[PDB]
Amino acid sequence: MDIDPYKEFGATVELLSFLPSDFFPSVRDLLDTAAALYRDALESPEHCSPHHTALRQAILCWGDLMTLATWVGTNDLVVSYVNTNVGLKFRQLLWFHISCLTFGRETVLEYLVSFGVWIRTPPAYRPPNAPILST
Amino acid sequence: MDIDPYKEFGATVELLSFLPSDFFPSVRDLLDTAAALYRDALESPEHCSPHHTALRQAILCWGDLMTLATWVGTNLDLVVSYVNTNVGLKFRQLLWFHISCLTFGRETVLEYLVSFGVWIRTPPAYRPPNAPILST
Amino acid sequence: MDIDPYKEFGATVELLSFLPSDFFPSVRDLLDTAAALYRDALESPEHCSPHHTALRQAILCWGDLMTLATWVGTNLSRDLVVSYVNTNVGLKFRQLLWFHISCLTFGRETVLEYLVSFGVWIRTPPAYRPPNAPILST
Amino acid sequence: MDIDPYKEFGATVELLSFLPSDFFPSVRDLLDTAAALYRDALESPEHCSPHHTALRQAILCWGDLMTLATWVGTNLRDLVVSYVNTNVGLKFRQLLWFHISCLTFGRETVLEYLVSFGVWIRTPPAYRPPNAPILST
Amino acid sequence: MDIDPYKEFGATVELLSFLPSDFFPSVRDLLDTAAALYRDALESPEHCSPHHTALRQAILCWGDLMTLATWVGTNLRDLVVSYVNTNVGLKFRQLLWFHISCLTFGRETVLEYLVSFGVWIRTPPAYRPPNAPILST
Amino acid sequence: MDIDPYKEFGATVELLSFLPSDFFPSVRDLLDTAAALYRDALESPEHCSPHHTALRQAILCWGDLMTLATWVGTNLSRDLVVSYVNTNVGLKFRQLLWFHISCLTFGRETVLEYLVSFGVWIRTPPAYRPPNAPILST
Repeated sequence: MDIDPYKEFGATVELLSFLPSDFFPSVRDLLDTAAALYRDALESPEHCSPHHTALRQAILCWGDLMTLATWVGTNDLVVSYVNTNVGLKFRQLLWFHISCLTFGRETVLEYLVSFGVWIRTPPAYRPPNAPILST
Repeated sequence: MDIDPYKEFGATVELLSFLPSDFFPSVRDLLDTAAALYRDALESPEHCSPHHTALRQAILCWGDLMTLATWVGTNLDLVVSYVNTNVGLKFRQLLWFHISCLTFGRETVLEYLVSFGVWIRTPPAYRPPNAPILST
Repeated sequence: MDIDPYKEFGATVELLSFLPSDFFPSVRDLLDTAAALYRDALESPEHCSPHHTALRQAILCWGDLMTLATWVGTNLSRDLVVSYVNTNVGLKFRQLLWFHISCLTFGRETVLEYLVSFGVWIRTPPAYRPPNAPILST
Repeated sequence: MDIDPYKEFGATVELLSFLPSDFFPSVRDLLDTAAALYRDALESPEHCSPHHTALRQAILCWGDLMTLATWVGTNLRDLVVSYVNTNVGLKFRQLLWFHISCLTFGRETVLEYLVSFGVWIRTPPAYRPPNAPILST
Repeated sequence: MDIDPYKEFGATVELLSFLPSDFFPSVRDLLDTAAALYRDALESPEHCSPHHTALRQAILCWGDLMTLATWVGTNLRDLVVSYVNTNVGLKFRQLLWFHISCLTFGRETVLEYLVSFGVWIRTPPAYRPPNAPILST
Repeated sequence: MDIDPYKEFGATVELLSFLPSDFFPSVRDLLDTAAALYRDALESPEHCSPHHTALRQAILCWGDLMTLATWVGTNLSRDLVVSYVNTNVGLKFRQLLWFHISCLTFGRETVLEYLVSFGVWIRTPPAYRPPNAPILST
């Protein structure tokens, strides 16, 4: 029953939980990114790639969690849960789905492998720069 | 922001709000239905269709909501009979428009809503005595 | 002056009196049919038809009569006043809402042939007539 | 059911907000105008253009307003009478005026009537000459 | 940083000194004009001409003036309020009016509007007929 | 109405919020950049670009806001008033000054690709990110 959300795009959840927790940018920083960058691509009535569609259904859900966040939190422990346990795994989608349209789906799948050998190296002789998706 | 989930799939949220809210099948039936017809299709690494990848980014979201709902249900009328009132209606039709789509074709599903749409508002003294169904 | 709303489109004002009062769907049940599957052809910058001329002016009246009728219950025996909008003046207006919507799903050649056949099923009294209603199709 | 009255015919409903509510003639004048101008072009069993197709729909939707205000005025008062003249339903005074010139002077010149008016109606009366452009013929 | 507002578009800033400061309409009218005229031609993701390219830059530079005068008026008064209407910053009332007619009537006819006005505005009122040339359509 | 100053030129108002407050040069340090090497393309009788449309109207605002702000210190707690022009309302306005100047030295195709790459360097928190700043070049 556990349906992989990521098997369409090379990675798995543990190619995606491969990275640490707070390394992913915040949802307010990311939901304001796709509306900034890919505004006309999302509003368009054409499915212009299969990679665009899975980015769309997440944007309903963060609006759907806020339909559950405020409307339950109005009637100091729920707010801590929306950022850490379901929220962090929900925060994964926005970085991974935007970036494969940023610089390439195969680019982001190659982004992870160099990142782990950078970051699972302990701070004794970790190189000073991190690999970043470049121009 | 203003991203409705149907501009790429022919309908609107207005087009699916034409049906009465009770007509949609209940969610735990569709969980088996989504588990029925696409076991080796949803897990398969080939993305089948844009209709197919959206259900896979629907069952992950519906699992996240009831994750919190039972989680907040075990620490505090309040939750499950509460969340299934105002926004628990649309995640039925988010699923049902997708699970029924590529079983018969998107044009089959949209013309179904035309024919079943005109069938339900006309009074029963003059409509066809049955509703149409999914044929082919 | 004496201008019937159907003289161009092959009907008359008298042709729709064969249609009984319970044939048509309810107004609020029918007003969203233009909102159902006619959203493009009502809001395209080009008219898709002469039918979408009048149908675009169909809702334009209902956006004023009920706007008046909402104003009635604020400032005006009022139990019959707002219901009369739904009773007799609207019964002509419900005919206006259905017929233009009836075209684009079926064809105006279809609906004009439909009301001829529907007429004889209700011109004929219920002493000897088939109770199965003639449905609308191709 | 947000359908603008004019998405099909050039102007938009924001564009008719240039016109003040003191510019339009009385509604009984335009019916007598449209009867005198296009008696043959409204009882006609055919349309040549959509511009005099919607004209009968306003006439069909003005007759019920005369029907209702007389019905609600002789069965119920001057507030409703002073309503129907200068209500939110000045729209039918608006709707009748726009479709007269589109048939009589083309859809093109009606937009050539209004934009010139918007410059003339907003410019202050210190330099605003009493020679407002009435329509070319 | 002496950049004239108009070296690119025909007229010069000395040429707009013909126009008196009582001729221009109120600034709230032109925003409602430009929204009604060119809602589609300002939210557009492309430019067809530079004349409605600078129109959004005035709208971007009028919103801060509404922002600042409200901010400096609700945190500090009527002198600053009577400033921003008839200050040295009537320039944004000037800048908005010039770019409306260039898109709506061509860059050519805007110069065909102003030179005729300069003859009419300087000729004394003994022979100065109240029929000042409003724009051709 | 709601008109962002970048909808044509491939950016948004939200895209520049990734740029921090200390990225941009100081206003008086940047206002002469148009006076530096753009004197011809600001004062040519023909516009050299759609970029020099807005950039010619860039200084036109700063010739009025500071003209207002100079008038503030004459006739108007005034320690914060003129500084607020340099603090928050100007921070949008400093973005307007740099971006059009950013084009003609580099290309608008260059700068739009620049802010995408600059965004991820500041979307990423300083727990794990390279401290060498991505400079602007070809």
